[PDB]
Amino acid sequence: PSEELINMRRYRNAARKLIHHYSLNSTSSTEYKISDVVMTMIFLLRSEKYHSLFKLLETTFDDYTCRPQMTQVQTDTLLDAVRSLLEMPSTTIDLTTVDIMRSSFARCFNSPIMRYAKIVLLQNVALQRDKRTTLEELLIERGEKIQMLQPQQYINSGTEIPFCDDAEFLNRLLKHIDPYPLSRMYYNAANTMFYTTMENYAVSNCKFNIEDYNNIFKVMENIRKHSNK
Amino acid sequence: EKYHSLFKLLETTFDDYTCRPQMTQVQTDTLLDAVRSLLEMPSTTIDLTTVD
Repeated sequence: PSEELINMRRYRNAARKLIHHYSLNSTSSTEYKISDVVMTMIFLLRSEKYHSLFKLLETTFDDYTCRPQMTQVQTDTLLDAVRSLLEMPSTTIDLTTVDIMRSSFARCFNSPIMRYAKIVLLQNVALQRDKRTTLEELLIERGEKIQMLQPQQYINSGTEIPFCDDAEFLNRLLKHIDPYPLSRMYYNAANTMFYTTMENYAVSNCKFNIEDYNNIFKVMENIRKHSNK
Repeated sequence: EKYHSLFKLLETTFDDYTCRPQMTQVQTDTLLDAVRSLLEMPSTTIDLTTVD
């Protein structure tokens, strides 16, 4: 009968939803209530566990994007409890994801802004450097060591091609495949690749992710032009 | 010796933009006191933000 008498299940599901969004960047959703952010925080604070994370998360409120200090052992227990409470299958959820989320929260309250916000703050400050370099230097630096590195395998590389011909089998496959609205289902996959395109770096990250990535899709219209001579 | 906790706290940030830890009531108060005690110019309101 205390105020804690709550849909803890609802609050859990919504906390997990929020984390799943902002951290894993999982998939399209409509995660557009400031309201239940509070429900999430209180769901945290109904334990000194997870409040342990909140100890760090509080530092958002001073809003300066200072690079967080590590106390190594406790940060390790932090990572532990993080993945645990997230109940994820230990998908290598690491310090980089952690600080990404930290910066997410260090971007949220930043808004005193209640009007609808079209603001995809793709950027992150905390890239362990004073300021962003170009990519060209890395095009030097990785290429060099790559040329230093030596092949991990041989290919026999003679004439080989595989094929199969069990037409009935293949049709059985087709039928099993039939239901899926792949049309829908794969756009999110493409978005996955997109996310990965910038997740690739927390390291002087590319600014011009935008318009050449868009040009890739313009290549479809280029294909239509090639069809139309 | 008097000022050493303060002193080392100032020293901390030889590396850029590290998060200086939070301090207890007592710590902050002795800090402000010692600040005034070295810079005994109470003509102005010695203040936290001065530290930042």
